Amino acid sequence: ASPAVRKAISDAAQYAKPGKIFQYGTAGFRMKADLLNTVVYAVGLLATLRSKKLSGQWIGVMVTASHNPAEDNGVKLVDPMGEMLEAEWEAYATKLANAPLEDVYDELVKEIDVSMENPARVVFARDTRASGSRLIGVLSAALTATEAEFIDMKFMTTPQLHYVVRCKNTLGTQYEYGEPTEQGYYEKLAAAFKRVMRGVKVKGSLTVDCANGVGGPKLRELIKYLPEDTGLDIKIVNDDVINPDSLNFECGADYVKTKQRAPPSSKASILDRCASLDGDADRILYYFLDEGNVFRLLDGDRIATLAASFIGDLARSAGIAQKLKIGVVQTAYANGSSTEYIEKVLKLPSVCTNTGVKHLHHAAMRFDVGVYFEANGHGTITFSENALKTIKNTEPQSPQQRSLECLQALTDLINQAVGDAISDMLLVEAILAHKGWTPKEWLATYTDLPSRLVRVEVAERSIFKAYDAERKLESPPGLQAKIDSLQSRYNKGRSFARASGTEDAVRVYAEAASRSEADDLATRVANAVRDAGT
Ligand SMILES: CC(=O)N[C@@H]1[C@@H](O)[C@H](O)[C@@H](COP(=O)(O)O)O[C@@H]1O
Ligand SMILES: [Mg+2]
Repeated sequence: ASPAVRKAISDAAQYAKPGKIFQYGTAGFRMKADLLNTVVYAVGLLATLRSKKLSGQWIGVMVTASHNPAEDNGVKLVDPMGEMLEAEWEAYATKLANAPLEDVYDELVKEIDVSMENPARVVFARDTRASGSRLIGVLSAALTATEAEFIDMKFMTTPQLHYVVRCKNTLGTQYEYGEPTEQGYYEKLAAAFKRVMRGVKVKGSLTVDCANGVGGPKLRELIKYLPEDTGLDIKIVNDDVINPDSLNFECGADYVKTKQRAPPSSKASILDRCASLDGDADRILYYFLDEGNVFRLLDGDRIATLAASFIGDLARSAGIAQKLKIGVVQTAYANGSSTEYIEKVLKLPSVCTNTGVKHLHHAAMRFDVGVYFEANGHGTITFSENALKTIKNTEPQSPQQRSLECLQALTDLINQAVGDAISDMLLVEAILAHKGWTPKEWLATYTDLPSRLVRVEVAERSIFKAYDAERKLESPPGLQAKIDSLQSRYNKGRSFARASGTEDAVRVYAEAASRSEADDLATRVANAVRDAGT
């Protein structure tokens, strides 16, 4: 590598230790913010290595703990196309975080064949967290020691940062993603939303809970750029970004999804169309209060079916339904009714994949148009190289033209790099405008099987080894046989159990034709899992 550089890395590394042991995973490095200096430093070094390995391409760093409380923070790497860090590279981060101050960077330059000829290039941003300023200061020191070029994008949503990274590495290519600034992002979405909305009108207000996080001021700033006669009026609530303690506190998409209620502080009336973003605004879900005051959730799987229905219809009327392979990508947690709706009502393939955004993104990129959402409200619609060409180059034999126009627009509206709450929100709004649907008519599209999720503490969960999109247990022996036996005893009975990646428990999900059936099925399986976890 270099000797004078290797002395600057060792010297600047001055920070803690702090003796806990780390692992970069699904969520990158994510912990209490006080444990994090040596780790963010290491990611500075790892961003440098990654940039150089990929011929001095821009690598992103996002500083965020997402839905976690204020005391928490995290750090994530973004690869050139705006994808999360390639899986094989997570271990490199791990080695660098644990490995003691004083150098070891050098050992990886040899191991990963990395060219010194290019300077590393790295963009970063952060959410509203209290530790962000100091953590960025750390990141800067690591990128000064390795003589990397870097740009501080300051405060951004997670999807904005991914946007920038994609833009920077696609400028001058055939598939230019846009202007690599915050301004660029808003401009792209506003112009796409004007096109997608041509001749159609939003009805009623949308009350968006912004989790008191970065998504609130960024949404408000996007609203300045949006066009005029769309009918869209957004009411922003929970934007107390000023107070670090307010982040994700009894509001946000994660609260609303996991607790199955509107935020306590919500002032929405009966029939007000509502949504919640998470803290870093890459998760959204809709909800409304019944004509009879019952809370009604329209989660990621519900956005997935809404999107697929709309995209299905457009591809048809655009005359390209046959040329392009369209699909919905789901996990096992997707309500069986959602799957049934996709396959029997929309006549589209559903692919079930492992839990984890990587796996859903990967499966979606196998369709020309791949809709993938998790229930928690993370997801997007993937457009393939092939999809983009045939939308841009099919000649309309009918005024079809309108539909192609609408579809081209959608490719610009829908964030391709990462699932994006603000993007998804405008998507939903555009769909319900085009379809002329209320929240009530969206909900009425099919009925969810009553379902139950349970968290089952065992010691230890590593004996729970699954396959077939995590819908079957190979280990421990006999448990799947019991689970299969149990589910049969109930009408439309479906249940599966898997180790959590993020928590120390196995999760049981169950659904059946009725509330008491689902509940009892879930409990029997939970009991069976506890016995098997002894
Ligand atoms: C960025 C990413 O890949 N996130 C995944 C998410 O896709 C998955 O739904 C969740 C499942 O959690 P679990 O293993 O505890 O059920 O874990 C992670 O947060
Ligand atoms: Mg998030």
